[PDB]
Amino acid sequence: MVSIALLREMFEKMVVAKNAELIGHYYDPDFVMYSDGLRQEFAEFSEGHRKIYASAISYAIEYDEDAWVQAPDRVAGRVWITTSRPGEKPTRIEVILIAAYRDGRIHRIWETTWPSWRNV
Amino acid sequence: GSMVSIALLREMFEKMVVAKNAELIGHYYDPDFVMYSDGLRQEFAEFSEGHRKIYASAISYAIEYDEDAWVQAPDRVAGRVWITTSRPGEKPTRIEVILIAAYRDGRIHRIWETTWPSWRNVAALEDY
Repeated sequence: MVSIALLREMFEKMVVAKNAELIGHYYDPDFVMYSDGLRQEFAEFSEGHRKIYASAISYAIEYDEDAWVQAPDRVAGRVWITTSRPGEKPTRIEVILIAAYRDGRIHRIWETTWPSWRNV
Repeated sequence: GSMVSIALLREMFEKMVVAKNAELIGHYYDPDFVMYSDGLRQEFAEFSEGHRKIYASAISYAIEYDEDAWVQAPDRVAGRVWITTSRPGEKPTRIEVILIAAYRDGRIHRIWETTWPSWRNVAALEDY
């Protein structure tokens, strides 16, 4: 159930597909995200992705297949997210993240990014 | 030994980093070690030279852990740590680090980490 494969599925079927209807499928209602010093609870997180998943943004994801760590109900890994906007130069961000699960859904993420997504 | 990685990481942070003891780099790190950190990639020799120069500086270190965020697996650990750096007469900087460490026979063989704010723009470290 909880595995690298499940975290990878969230990236592919929610982020890359920009499918806001799957936020609640992959994320626990008590989810909290920590990203580069910011903390967001589930509803802010969901409203934010749903607003972005409505724009003309596009996502591509690369995985570092050497960096995975898989424990019962927790995964850590290293990925690169490349973000494209209409006619704009694409930007690539490296993300290292820890995902802790509750009842098969993501309950906590702790992540940091380089260069920080704060101003991409 | 494969499930001891958290404890070895803690000891490295205490006996090598906070103590600024460059003699222990060869003890805690595999000779084939490679570090990936905020866009830098360093093999063992360059990593060891870089940290020798750090530890010869006036920097001081403090380490805290997020005990909720550990991930442990055979020969692997990921964690969330805060590294506070300071130099005399300078405001300290507290850097949040998410790191993944892979071990070979009790020695660190790979680290992948990203930090916020990036340590590479911290004045105490921008020399590195």
